[PDB]
Amino acid sequence: NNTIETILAHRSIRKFTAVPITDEQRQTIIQAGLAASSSSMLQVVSIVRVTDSEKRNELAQFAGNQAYVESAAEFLVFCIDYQRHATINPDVQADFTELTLIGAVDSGIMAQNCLLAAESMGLGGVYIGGLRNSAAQVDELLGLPENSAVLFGMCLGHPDQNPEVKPRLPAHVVVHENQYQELNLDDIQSYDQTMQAYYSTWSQEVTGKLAGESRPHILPYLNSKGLAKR
Amino acid sequence: NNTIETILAHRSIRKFTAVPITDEQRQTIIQAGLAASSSSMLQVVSIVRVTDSEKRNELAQFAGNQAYVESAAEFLVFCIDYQRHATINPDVQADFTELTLIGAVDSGIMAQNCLLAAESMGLGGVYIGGLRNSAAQVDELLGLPENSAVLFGMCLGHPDQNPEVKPRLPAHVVVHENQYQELNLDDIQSYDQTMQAYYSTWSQEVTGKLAGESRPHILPYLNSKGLAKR
Ligand SMILES: Cc1cc2nc3c(=O)[nH]c(=O)nc-3n(C[C@@H](O)[C@H](O)[C@H](O)COP(=O)(O)O)c2cc1C
Ligand SMILES: Cc1cc2nc3c(=O)[nH]c(=O)nc-3n(C[C@H](O)[C@H](O)[C@H](O)COP(=O)(O)O)c2cc1C
Repeated sequence: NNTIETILAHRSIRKFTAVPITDEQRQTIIQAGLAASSSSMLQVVSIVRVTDSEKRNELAQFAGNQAYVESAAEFLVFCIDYQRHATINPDVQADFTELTLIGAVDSGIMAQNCLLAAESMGLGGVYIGGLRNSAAQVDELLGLPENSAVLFGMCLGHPDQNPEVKPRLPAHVVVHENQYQELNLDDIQSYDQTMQAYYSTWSQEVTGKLAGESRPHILPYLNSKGLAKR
Repeated sequence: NNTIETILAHRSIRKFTAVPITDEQRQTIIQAGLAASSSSMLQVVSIVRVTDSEKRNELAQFAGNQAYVESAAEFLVFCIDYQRHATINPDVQADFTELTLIGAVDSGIMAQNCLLAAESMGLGGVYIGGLRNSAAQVDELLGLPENSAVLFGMCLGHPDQNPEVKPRLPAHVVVHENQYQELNLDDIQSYDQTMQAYYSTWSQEVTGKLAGESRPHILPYLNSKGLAKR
């Protein structure tokens, strides 16, 4: 069917033309996102649509000079939001890590619906997690209140590049039957050879990134917004 | 188009027939999940397929006595997995909170592709966050190693019910233009009235749950697995 063909044809697009996304298409992308499942129907996700060209230039820099944040037809920022709940009832305890986990999982579900809706219309896109490296600055720029935090952005627009589909680890590595199965390093070596053909190896690149520190300012940032304190 | 029609037609299915999901259908649902975007191509999601009927009964009780976990044709468990990376290179530091946020976001994105693929074939499903009620006991049952943690499960199967689509908060409440906008409590009242017509109000029910403690055992659980320590 068309749904599965769309899911399997995905590739991140990082070059866009200047053709805008119509109001009808944008309203449909947001509705597709809203139709996503929500943990306990809590509805903990907020989207900040950035149209101001000066804020977009600042966001591209805050993302690590990723130019497509400025050139994209639409830039959406996904945020955890327990301020809606806190405004309704001030007795809400939003600082439990469980709530940040729900915020992250639900944001991913919603965002994927938005991206899939866009891709089905012939649009292209890419998630922007780079915003987290300058989290406090992005948070202030968007005026996010207490009980709210930035997670990632999303570029949407008409493609001006056609990259090849990137291979993933095989299903027998990622999927386990009944109990977790120990890793066979021969599968990692085969995947590394598959990635070298597409393009330092994959395993050497990813484990080398994790051998150092991974954005150490993230927990103090979440805590400063009143999230994940216990 | 068909992808958008499938996305908007979603409703959680909690009643299934005894008809199984074929091998061709299951392999497609997994391949759809793998086609999802991955933060820094880290591929930190592991899926545990539970076919053992004795384990299913235990998971149903651990999930807060949710019978559909036992009667579903397929029950997939989504987990954060940095053990594959640690097996390749022991020097990997997997304890930074940033890495748990990547794990949670990436799992949500992957899981949604799996559900959408299933829903497009005429199947139904529901996410099961209830596994977190007894996270440490669910972890021991599935044999998850260090640097790995359970997030949620997913029931999949042929529907034996036809629920009406549940309305969400309007687009103007969830989407903010350029800067975060303050909440107009009239919109929450309008929404509560829309939810009363569908069926204490939505706003009072969700904020009442958040006024209590939300799974306080979660951070210690992640910490016990070597995750979210700093
Ligand atoms: C990660 C996550 C966890 C969920 N866990 C449960 C669960 O344990 N039990 C259940 O019956 N529903 C669960 N749901 C499903 C719903 O509560 C649901 O999405 C919702 O109330 C909105 O209804 P709909 O999906 O039918 O539109 C979960 C949803 C998400 C996104
Ligand atoms: C939450 C998340 C954040 C991401 N952040 C970035 C980013 O900041 N910039 C970028 O160029 N791509 C980013 N990506 C996209 C990928 O690097 C990408 O999904 C990947 O390498 C696999 O390639 P494909 O999506 O083309 O299949 C992100 C993906 C996810 C899931």
